[PDB]
Amino acid sequence: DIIIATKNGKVRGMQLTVFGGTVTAFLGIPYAQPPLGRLRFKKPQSLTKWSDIWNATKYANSCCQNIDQSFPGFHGSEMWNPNTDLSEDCLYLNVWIPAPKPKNATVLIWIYGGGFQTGTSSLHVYDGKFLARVERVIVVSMNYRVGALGFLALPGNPEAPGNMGLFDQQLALQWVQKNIAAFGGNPKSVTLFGESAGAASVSLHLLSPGSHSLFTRAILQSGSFNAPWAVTSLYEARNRTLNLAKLTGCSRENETEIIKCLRNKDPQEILLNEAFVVPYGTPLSVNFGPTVDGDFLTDMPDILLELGQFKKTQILVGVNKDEGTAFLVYGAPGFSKDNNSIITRKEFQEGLKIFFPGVSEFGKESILFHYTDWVDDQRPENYREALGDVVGDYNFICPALEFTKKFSEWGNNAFFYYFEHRSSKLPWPEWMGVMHGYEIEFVFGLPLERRDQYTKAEEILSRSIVKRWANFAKYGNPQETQNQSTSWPVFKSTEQKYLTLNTESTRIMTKLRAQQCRFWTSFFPKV
Ligand SMILES: *[C@@H]1O[C@H](CO[C@H]2O[C@@H](C)[C@@H](O)[C@@H](O)[C@@H]2O)[C@@H](O[C@@H]2O[C@H](CO)[C@@H](O)[C@H](O)[C@H]2NC(C)=O)[C@H](O)[C@H]1NC(C)=O
Ligand SMILES: *[C@@H]1O[C@H](CO[C@H]2O[C@@H](C)[C@@H](O)[C@@H](O)[C@@H]2O)[C@@H](O[C@@H]2O[C@H](CO)[C@@H](O)[C@H](O)[C@H]2NC(C)=O)[C@H](O)[C@H]1NC(C)=O
Ligand SMILES: *[C@@H]1O[C@H](CO[C@H]2O[C@@H](C)[C@@H](O)[C@@H](O)[C@@H]2O)[C@@H](O)[C@H](O)[C@H]1NC(C)=O
Ligand SMILES: *[C@@H]1O[C@H](CO)[C@@H](O)[C@H](O)[C@H]1NC(C)=O
Ligand SMILES: *[C@@H]1O[C@H](CO)[C@@H](O)[C@H](O)[C@H]1NC(C)=O
Ligand SMILES: *[C@@H]1O[C@H](CO)[C@@H](O)[C@H](O)[C@H]1NC(C)=O
Ligand SMILES: [Cl-]
Ligand SMILES: [Cl-]
Ligand code: NA
Repeated sequence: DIIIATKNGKVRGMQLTVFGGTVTAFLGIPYAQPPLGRLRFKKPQSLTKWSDIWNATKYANSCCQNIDQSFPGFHGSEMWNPNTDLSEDCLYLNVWIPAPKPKNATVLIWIYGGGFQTGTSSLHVYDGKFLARVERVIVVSMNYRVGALGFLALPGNPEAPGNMGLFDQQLALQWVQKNIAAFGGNPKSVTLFGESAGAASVSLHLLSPGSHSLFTRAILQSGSFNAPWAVTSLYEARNRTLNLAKLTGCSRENETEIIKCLRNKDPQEILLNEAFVVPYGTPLSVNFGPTVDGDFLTDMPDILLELGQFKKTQILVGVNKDEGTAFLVYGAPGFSKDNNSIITRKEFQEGLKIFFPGVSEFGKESILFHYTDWVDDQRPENYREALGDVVGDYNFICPALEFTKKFSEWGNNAFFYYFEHRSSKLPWPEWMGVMHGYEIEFVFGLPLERRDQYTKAEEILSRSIVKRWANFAKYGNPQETQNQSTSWPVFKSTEQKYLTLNTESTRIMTKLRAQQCRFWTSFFPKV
């Protein structure tokens, strides 16, 4: 029986057997007042405090969110859907600690992705019990508000200031600072890690003055705030907020009246209108996201990054070989998870209209010119392959490389990886390759469970990743020092060395996607 005394009360956890050892789990500890009623759309309020023992013995509710219904019955998509009841009462976190209680362990805090519109900490691929068991770190993860309920913005108005879901994250980080020594953790050794929107979040915590002293280091998996989907301008934000008002019959003249109205709508009415606050969207739409609010974010973040105004510390950044393939079966003509999706020059053109709503015609011709100089066979899968690369390079890979260059130009060590292993258990078709999201299970150590039908080469790959991530968090250096592994060099502007992660041998390469990113990074933002 394990009871830990926290500043807000006592909590009881539960013991789990993992690989012939024990980890203790505290699932669903609250970290804020439930944001209901008049608290809807507001910054999270700190926690009142209970007496008696809070039982943290199951995962809490997930925050309200629309769900992916494109492939009912399909594990590939359904594995990302929420697996606890949805509810506005969702502000909870989880802690996993090694047994016996460690003495001053390093802390890993996970922030989930989901486009800022979806996600939850209780997914199976985010289970922190392997990391605690194997590397004797503490793992924490939190639920934060997503969609309008987490990011609705009427700039300058504390009834709806914007960025509320980012303040949920921040307050969870504060909870770790005040409470983690009680569970055996070292608050002076805290690493944030995250994927996609969760990576983008990690990168804004690097820019946010209020987050500066709540963590030590940061890991960014497939995402950063300079991605084109990650930050909403103040103009779009207001247009979207009134557009949602209009659609829910909440249009008013006094802005506090709109918010007051919207606080009487009920969750399903808000969720149901989120998709249309925008004339045209794409499979990568972030209708309600981070904004420059003058509080969490004090200036456009491209300016902060260029001019060196962020937390000085080490970073670990990466991307997957086929980032862009997942999104093509959500609306590109000729694509299906149920066939090899050979498409034609003209389907490719239509595909760009889907992914670049506009985007002048010259904008779109220039993408085509740059990605369709075949060399050459012909090669029926030429156009199918080119559309995934377009989507991956633009949305994930070039933005992560550019964040990494600029961050490192200010004097800090940075490490970059390119993950190129396709899970032997991937339920999506072969043509989709090393998809977005499918490194996560390796980072969390799921392939360490033999019972689970991964190959031997995959167990070893996972074991090596887990060690590198842990060494990064503990010591600031992602090396695996014992099994004569390849050294991971720091990434600098100039040489730009990166490390490949795959089940054969890993290599040091230079200048990932050099020609492609010159296009996205120098030219395209002009059109
Ligand atoms: C700001 O919003 C307007 C409003 O248009 C929207 O009305 C909302 C309530 C919502 O239902 C949404 O689906 C609808 O489009 C946008 O204006 C629209 O823009 C398109 C393309 O230019 C026009 O064809 C429409 O006529 C026009 N609608 C109206 C009613 O004027 C506008 O684009 C948007 N501006 C942005 C992007 O900030
Ligand atoms: C690969 O499949 C796509 C997807 O559309 C189809 O999915 C199949 C598995 C099957 O159930 C089919 O009936 C379903 O519509 C095909 O794209 C479609 O191609 C058909 C040609 O009949 C068009 O009529 C559809 O408009 C088009 N749909 C979309 C949304 O793209 C595609 O042709 C097929 N390609 C192959 C076999 O290479
Ligand atoms: C636990 O260690 C504390 C300091 O260790 C951290 O100090 C940071 C500045 C940074 O170097 C981290 O990477 C270090 O790991 C120490 O001050 C505490 O007193 C220790 N607490 C214990 C053991 O009770
Ligand atoms: C907390 O959990 C334990 C389960 O054994 C129980 O004994 C205790 O009464 C619980 N309190 C509740 C259910 O609120
Ligand atoms: C709008 O209504 C709010 C809410 O009662 C009120 O406090 C505010 O003064 C009004 N704003 C103006 C200046 O019209
Ligand atoms: C090192 O290699 C051995 C096999 O010789 C393996 O079992 C062990 O887990 C490896 N350690 C890491 C951190 O990869
Ligand atoms: Cl043509
Ligand atoms: Cl190696
Ligand atoms: Na050009």
